[PDB]
Amino acid sequence: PAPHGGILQDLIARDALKKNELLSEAQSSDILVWNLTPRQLCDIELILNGGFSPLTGFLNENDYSSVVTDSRLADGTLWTIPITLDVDEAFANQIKPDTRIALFQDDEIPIAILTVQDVYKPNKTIEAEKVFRGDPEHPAISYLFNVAGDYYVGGSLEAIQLPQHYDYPGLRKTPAQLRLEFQSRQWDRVVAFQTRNPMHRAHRELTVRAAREANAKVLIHPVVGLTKPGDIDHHTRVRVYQEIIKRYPNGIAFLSLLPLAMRMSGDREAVWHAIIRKNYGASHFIVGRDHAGPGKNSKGVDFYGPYDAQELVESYKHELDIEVVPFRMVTYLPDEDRYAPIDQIDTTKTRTLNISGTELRRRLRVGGEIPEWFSYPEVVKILRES
Ligand SMILES: [Co+2]
Repeated sequence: PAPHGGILQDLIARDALKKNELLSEAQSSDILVWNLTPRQLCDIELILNGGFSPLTGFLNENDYSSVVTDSRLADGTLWTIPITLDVDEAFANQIKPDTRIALFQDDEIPIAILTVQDVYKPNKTIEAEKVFRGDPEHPAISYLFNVAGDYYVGGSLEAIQLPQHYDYPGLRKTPAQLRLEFQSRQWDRVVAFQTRNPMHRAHRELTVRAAREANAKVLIHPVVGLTKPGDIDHHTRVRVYQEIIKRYPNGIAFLSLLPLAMRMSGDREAVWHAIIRKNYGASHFIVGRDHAGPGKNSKGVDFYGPYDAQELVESYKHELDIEVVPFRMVTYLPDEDRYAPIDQIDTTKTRTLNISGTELRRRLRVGGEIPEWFSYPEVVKILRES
């Protein structure tokens, strides 16, 4: 399908012919330099590779304000999560419109040149309330107030190179690369699966079922960048994904890593995910229960309703030109030796076998056996005493 906004803003491709010139400038002694923070590095990779199309830079206050209150850029284009370059007060004081800033990675690798449009002090309370629902315990709000700089710098970017990664080379396909991969296989219908956790037999079954019902193929698109605090190590997860994809039906699935910095912003994040996956070439997107949700706060109160994400994305589906596929968990039916959607099993006389996240975690820590009906032996081994 077409990128969000119609154009894949692959700035690496756009500025390829001026890389030497931009690199030279970024290394000059007179240019202002900003060392990107971990979250900014994830965000900038997705802006530069077109993952955040139509974005071509960090949001100026005009667009930021519209995103915060109306979930749209100033021109009306759907966009739910503000992507801004947050800096400290002193740095903001040295900036003025038209100032060109060299953005670096690890204070040594030139990533891009930002042409400043504005520098402003956002009202973070409004951002926390409108974008993240206001609970002080929400991961995005804690980040917003404690870690994020208090000043935002809006501006357009010119690309030099994508952030450098030293893990799993070639596994982070860009939107252009994935789109070509799909086209090369004549995959016009692709259902994307978001995850920041390991995958078991049930996930293999639900994604395969989703693909078959939609007459499409499967894109396992796990996040490897910034996920939820306490998640399984990224190396363990990647090994799990590489192994489990081998268990999929002949030529129905493809695996690629997404270097996204999740905000754990529930429904708004689910819409953002749909946009991102559309930019990466997907036609369908699975939306889970409490999709991208932080769970419950200290008082046992859910940050988001379980179906808020599904409902919000469904409401924007026509505008996004993407199809929403509700996450349909499957379970194992021993009396029929088959897998079926938990929904399919009405409150009647039907037995099922399951292993809770709690039981799984505890068995893995004591070397307890895990049944094959729950997960493939090769996958379990990877999670074993990890
Ligand atoms: Co690593």
